Amino acid sequence: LKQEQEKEQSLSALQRALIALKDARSKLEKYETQSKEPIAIIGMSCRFPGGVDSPESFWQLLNDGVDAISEVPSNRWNINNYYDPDPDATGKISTRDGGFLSQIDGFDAPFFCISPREVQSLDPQQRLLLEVSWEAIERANIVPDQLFNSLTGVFIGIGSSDYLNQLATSEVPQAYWGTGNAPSAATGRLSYILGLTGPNLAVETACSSSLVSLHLACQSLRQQECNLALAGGVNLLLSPETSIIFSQAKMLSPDGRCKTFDASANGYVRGEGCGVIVLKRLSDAVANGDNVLAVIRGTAINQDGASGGLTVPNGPSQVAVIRKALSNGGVDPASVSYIEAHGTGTSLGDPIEVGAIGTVFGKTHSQEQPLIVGTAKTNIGHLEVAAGIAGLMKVVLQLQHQQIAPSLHFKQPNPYINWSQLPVQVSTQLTPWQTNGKSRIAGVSSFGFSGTNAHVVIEEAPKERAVYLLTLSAKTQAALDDLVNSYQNYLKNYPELRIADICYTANTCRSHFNNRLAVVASNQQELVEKLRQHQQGEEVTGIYSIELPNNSTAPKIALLFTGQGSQYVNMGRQLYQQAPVFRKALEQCNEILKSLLEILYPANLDQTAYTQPCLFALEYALFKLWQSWGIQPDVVMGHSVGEYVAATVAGVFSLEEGLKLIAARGRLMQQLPAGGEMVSVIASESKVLEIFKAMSLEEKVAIAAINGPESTVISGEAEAVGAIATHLESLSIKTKQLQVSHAFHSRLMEPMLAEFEAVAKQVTYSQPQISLISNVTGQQVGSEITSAEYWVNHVRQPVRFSESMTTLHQEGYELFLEIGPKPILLGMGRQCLPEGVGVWLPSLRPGVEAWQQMLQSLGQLYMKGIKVNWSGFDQDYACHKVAIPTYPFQRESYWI
Amino acid sequence: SLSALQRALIALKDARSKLEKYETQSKEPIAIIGMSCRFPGGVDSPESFWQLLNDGVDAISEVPSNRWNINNYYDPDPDATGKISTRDGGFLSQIDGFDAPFFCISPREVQSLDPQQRLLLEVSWEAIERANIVPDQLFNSLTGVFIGIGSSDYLNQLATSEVPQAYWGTGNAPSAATGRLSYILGLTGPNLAVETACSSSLVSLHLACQSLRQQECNLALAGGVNLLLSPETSIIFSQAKMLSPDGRCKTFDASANGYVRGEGCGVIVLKRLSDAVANGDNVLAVIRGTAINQDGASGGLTVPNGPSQVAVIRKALSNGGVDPASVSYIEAHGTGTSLGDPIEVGAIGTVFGKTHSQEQPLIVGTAKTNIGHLEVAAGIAGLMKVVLQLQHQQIAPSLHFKQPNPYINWSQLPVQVSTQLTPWQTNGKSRIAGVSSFGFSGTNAHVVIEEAPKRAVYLLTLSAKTQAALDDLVNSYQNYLKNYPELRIADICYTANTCRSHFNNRLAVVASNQQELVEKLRQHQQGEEVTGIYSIELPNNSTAPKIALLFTGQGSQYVNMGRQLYQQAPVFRKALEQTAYTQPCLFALEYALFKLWQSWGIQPDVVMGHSVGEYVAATVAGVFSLEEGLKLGEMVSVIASESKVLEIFKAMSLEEAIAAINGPESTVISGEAEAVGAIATHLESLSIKTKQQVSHAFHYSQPQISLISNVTGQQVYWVNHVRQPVRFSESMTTLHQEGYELFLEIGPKPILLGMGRQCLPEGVGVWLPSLRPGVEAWQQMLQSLGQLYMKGIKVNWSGFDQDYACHKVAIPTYPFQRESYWI
Ligand SMILES: [Ca+2]
Ligand SMILES: [Ca+2]
Repeated sequence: LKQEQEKEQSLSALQRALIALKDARSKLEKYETQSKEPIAIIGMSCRFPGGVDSPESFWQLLNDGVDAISEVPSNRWNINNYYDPDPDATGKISTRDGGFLSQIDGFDAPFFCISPREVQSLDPQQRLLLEVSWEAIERANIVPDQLFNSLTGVFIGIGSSDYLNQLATSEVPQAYWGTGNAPSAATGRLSYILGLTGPNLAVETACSSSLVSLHLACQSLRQQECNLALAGGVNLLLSPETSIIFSQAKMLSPDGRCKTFDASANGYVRGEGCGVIVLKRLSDAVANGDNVLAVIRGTAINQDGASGGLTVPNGPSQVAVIRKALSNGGVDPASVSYIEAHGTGTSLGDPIEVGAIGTVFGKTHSQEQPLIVGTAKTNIGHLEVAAGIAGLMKVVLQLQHQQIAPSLHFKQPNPYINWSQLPVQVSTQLTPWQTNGKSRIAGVSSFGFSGTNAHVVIEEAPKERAVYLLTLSAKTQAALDDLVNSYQNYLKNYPELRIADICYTANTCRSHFNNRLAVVASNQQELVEKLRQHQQGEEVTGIYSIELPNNSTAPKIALLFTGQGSQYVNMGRQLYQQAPVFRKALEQCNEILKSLLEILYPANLDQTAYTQPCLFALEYALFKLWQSWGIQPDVVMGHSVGEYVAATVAGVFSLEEGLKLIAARGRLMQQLPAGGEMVSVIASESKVLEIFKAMSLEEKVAIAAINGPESTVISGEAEAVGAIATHLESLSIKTKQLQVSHAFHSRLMEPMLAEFEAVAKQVTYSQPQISLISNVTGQQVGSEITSAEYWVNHVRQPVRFSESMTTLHQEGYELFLEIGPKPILLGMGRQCLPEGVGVWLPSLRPGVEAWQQMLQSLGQLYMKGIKVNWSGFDQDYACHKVAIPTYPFQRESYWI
Repeated sequence: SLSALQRALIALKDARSKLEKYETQSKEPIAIIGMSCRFPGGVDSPESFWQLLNDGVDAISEVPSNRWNINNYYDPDPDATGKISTRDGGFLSQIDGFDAPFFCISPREVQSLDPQQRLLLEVSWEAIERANIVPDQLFNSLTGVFIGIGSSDYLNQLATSEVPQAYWGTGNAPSAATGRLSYILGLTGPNLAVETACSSSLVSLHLACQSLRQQECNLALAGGVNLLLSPETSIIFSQAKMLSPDGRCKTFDASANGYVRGEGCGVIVLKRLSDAVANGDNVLAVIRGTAINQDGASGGLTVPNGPSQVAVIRKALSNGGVDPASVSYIEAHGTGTSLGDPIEVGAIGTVFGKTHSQEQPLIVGTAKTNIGHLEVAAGIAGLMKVVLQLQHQQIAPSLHFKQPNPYINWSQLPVQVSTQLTPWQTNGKSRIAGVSSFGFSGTNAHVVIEEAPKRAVYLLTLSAKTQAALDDLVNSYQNYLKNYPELRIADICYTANTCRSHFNNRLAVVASNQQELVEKLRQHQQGEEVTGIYSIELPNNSTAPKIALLFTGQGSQYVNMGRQLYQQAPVFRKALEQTAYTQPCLFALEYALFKLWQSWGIQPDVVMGHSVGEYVAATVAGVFSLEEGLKLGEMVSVIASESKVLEIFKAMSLEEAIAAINGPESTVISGEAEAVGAIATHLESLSIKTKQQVSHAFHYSQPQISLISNVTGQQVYWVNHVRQPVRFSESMTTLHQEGYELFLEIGPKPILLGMGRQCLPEGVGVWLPSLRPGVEAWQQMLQSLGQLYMKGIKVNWSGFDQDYACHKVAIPTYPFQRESYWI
């Protein structure tokens, strides 16, 4: 009674309390989960010594154990004016050698919109950050337009270079000197060019700079200050001054080599380079199906303090920083298999580092199961500000390839290191990175000269249509030519990648620039051939190219819907057997109506009863496909049977309403009597009208269509039609009798006109959304279309197609897409408009495979600037984002 | 026996608490516990800066003749190539001055040491001093260093003059600058140098606040520096049409036509609130929230952006969980640019339009109108200004606002420029403000700052690294003691002994009141030697000396034995709470005196004592418990040798005796009144001095503290000790032999010191009592402590004031002994 109530209340009380407890718990779990969340590395790019211009090239170098160290290039400074190995020499450099980039003056100024004036005072550090970041983003398969105006963070390890001090020597200070040389402007320019609004900073902690930026980026992402982050470092060797300071401070090896862990370690070698990585919180990278290269688990940064010299390393400081980083990501020391050491190859540094590693991993590691150590420094030198980014990248590649690369110069193990009491092993050979199921974890160390130490822990990453359309584009013809070349080498080197996947990635994950190319292909070999054909200039079907003018807009597009005489057996069968947007429309029709499908596509006809509603559906199905790919008509029109589908598209009817009407007239005109003929006459509408008058046949013969200025279709009684044709032939006027059933748009259509006006009366008429050109008028349809009168008058009146075309031409239309099984209206269309005017595109065409016609037309719309829904175009297929070529920068020399 | 609902509501209460606690620490206010600066207008302290701001002083001046020749770079023509638009700027009074020895920088190292590094060291040192951080708590600690700093021209002018040196690196690299702060201050937490242009100082703050909230560090140094070393930058900025030809930031005025370059340095000390309160630190203000962002691609690279500024202010408010309505003041980025000023006010209006009214408006101003655009250090000046505004509960005027800018829709923007020094009137509610800084290249920052929550005998210790600095330090205390008579000497002493580094040149002053201290310091500056004033220059790297504790025996006792210490000193009371009475009584008093000396950081290197004194030296050594230790015929004094008296005992055949050997001509004879009286009469007949009052004839664990035996007279049973003589003279010679020079006597009378001086060479050693009958118990103890401090003994000054209500007060900062270094 009321006992039910006190018990109902008690259940509802608990119910609420459990709901509140669940939600409170969830709220706190989210906070904890977020705080220790791995940060997915989703893209990387670099410029390192030894001609390294990508992670693939860095890995080959690392894999093959190549010494990238060379003599100071004559073009940087004359090493002959500074080299002196004598430790007592004043104002001299200890070494002849360094780790240098292949070029530093080269930059694609127009790509980034930097005027040639501005580039003269632009720090080569900024030039490299722009190229590298762009590529890091491309490689992460993000589109900079969809990245534009976003909450993305920029965290760069960057110090001032000597560029400005080389300008101050020759010229008078200019306004660009500031933006061109400030490290704050360097990072600022990335946010400016890529349109990034998140946190932005330039850090400088010497050798740990690159790793401090990572820590800060990971802080930002966990704290939800951004959703994407660029993290990197730069370091350039522009003047010998810094090399004199480092030689005088006794930091540099007279051998010009980092002989890390070797008995002969006697300082480091100065290298230069640039590395940028793209970061997301792991959950966001899993949600977006990004390829995770590796994950950053934990980071720590600390200081040596008063414990020892300002420029001398400190073992307890290094121990605290590794331990804090392991603590920050919840990694146990036992989980770690590899360390990419700071390993600068100094006499006192090597023992302090290995000793600090021995302190951290001593209880977790054994001499039989040791920790592996090594450094990129033995290949490319010490990149100082950019060391750490190079270290991280090496570790990431090692994780990708499941191999540990060899560390160079390790001949005599250092006697000052107690090898027998430290479970440490120097990687001397390229070896499989073995594990026992256990996920591969590594550490990267960077110990700054002024005592600012940093450490990072990185774990291994977790765990139909047979005709294709490829789009390529660059900001310049030269750049597109270089891009096409990239693809030819790319396709020859990676034949294991699916053309479906390559195409999908290029269309969806790459920028659509003004110098474009569209290629239709069914297999990799065909694609390869067509790219070669285009390069040689061999004008071949399925390959379209154009340079759109700068700041150009998508043109207006006219949709022309086909008429009665267009049908054939199995028309667009392939799209039914292969295209879901088309099928969800063609089957939806079939439900309204033997079956539409058995008539259209039999197991194994031209009669108006079938003929009329079929085309409507087929055209609605084709229109459903085109809008799915992002095509939206600016005006519509159709030859009688096609004005039905043109009207449903603009709103006038529902698929059901419109398809009921077309099935009605089809069934109606079929039961109508014989003796009905239609003739195609090559003569003006006036010439035919004067002959109708002359022969007194005006009440027995009608003009069915005006399709051209000298191309008209006559309709009426068999004898009368034959009489006018015979007379027209007598006048040398060409005539063609149509394989028609009944005399359409002729007086003979009067009996049915009431039984069909009955059907039209039982229909709701909604106003049109898109512009429609009337068949009855040859002008823009007004409010006239609303009343079922317009549709009854439609059967009786001649089809003014010629005027419909001139209307479109007067409105400035030059792009026409035919939605139908044959390019009929295109042929008639080309005849109405002046020669060579407009672009005419079919949907279906006999002799051309359905997908082949649809894609050749799509590529041609993409040449006009029509924004294609490329996501939409590959939605119903099993596509995966793959690695594809990055942008081919058109480099030019800027200095002085 | 709980129902499902009861259990759930219990589990729910806990879950809610766990969530509230976590959410609280994530948005925890960060306390500002000290600041220092060097700003234009001779500003060298937050106090001098507040006078500049208070009195609406304009600190702009022409470029100093010793910086660069302005006449060679100035051209009025705004079409002039390679010239400076103005001849003015906000300059520092001196930039070449630095106390290199204080910092341990050689003169060769200082020649190439970037002035930015010089200011950073001085400024950080003062910030920590003002925050009253205990030296031992700062050295070898998890403290972060977050500084806004970009490279200066210093090395460019070095390169024109010499061959590159090793020092050029560490003397000019911005990482080296922040690195050195950690090196000198002994800091092990995160360290970084940020460069985001005009927003660097605010970005460094945000980073520091994050680090503190993330528990990466427990204290942090945050700030920035900017210096105008060469004309080159001023040329670039003039060519870029950024600089006012008037040489003034006419913020919000109609004539606004650019900014004026300034220079300066600011460092602030940060702590999470819960820690600042727990440690009783003086909270100047709290940092509620911070946010850093970018313009992106919206406007031009060097042009500001309103929407970016709206996003950043809103983020800083959200981050701190602050309602826009709570904000009463904004320290505007306001650089005085033509397009910048409308954008800025527009953006303020957008964030605060629906919360502020024309009747009740938001107040805006900028320190740039007083000192110029300090650029990298711009954010630190703005913050310091707002902090000073919250402290003094007033809004300082903003200069050059004559004609309100017609491009600003003042009639719709509920924004008001501060024109006069006004009382910061809040309607009961807490005072909250925000500081904006928008970097020239788009990096924006905004910070939200809120008002801060809510025995009579003394020993002052003063110290400096040099004699000149200690006099300068004493001089500053003299001036300070006059200007603030409102300050209790107890608190002044407390702060100076606990919150200041103890250096080589030192001074100890015992005084009972403010008047006594002022006078004694005046007497010291004259050289008028008076009791209770100690002074010494301890040598460079001189360790704490060996202290030998001496405990008295029978005879020293009196009726009012340490009564002043029994009542006023609680450590003495704790330990406390005729031969049958006096023997454990002297032990009782010597235990209480020792415990009290030990609570001041005193620990002996050796222990010993006369008769009862040996038993008390034993408990101290740890040879037996206090519980175990305490639980347990005429004598004549002879003025003759131990040998000279023993030969007479054989001659008179009186053998069956010497009680104690207190010297080579001072011995004690024990025996029967007839036997001893016969010696005394014979010894007086031989012309040997003799006197006497004793009502009788006298004479577990291992030791952790070295002990000199009375029996052996050397290092080291209790039954034999009673029989055998007390070899005091032998015990003193071994102390002398083992290099002992510092002697502390624990007892009621300084008996053993007089006895000890007679056993050692002329003027050798320092002799210290505990109690002296004529002298007051506090006076004798404090004068002895002052002498232990002079010797180098690490005194536990916090234990010295542990039982008295002592509060940290604003005390003076180090007088840097400046010298000129350049090239
Ligand atoms: Ca160090
Ligand atoms: Ca901007």
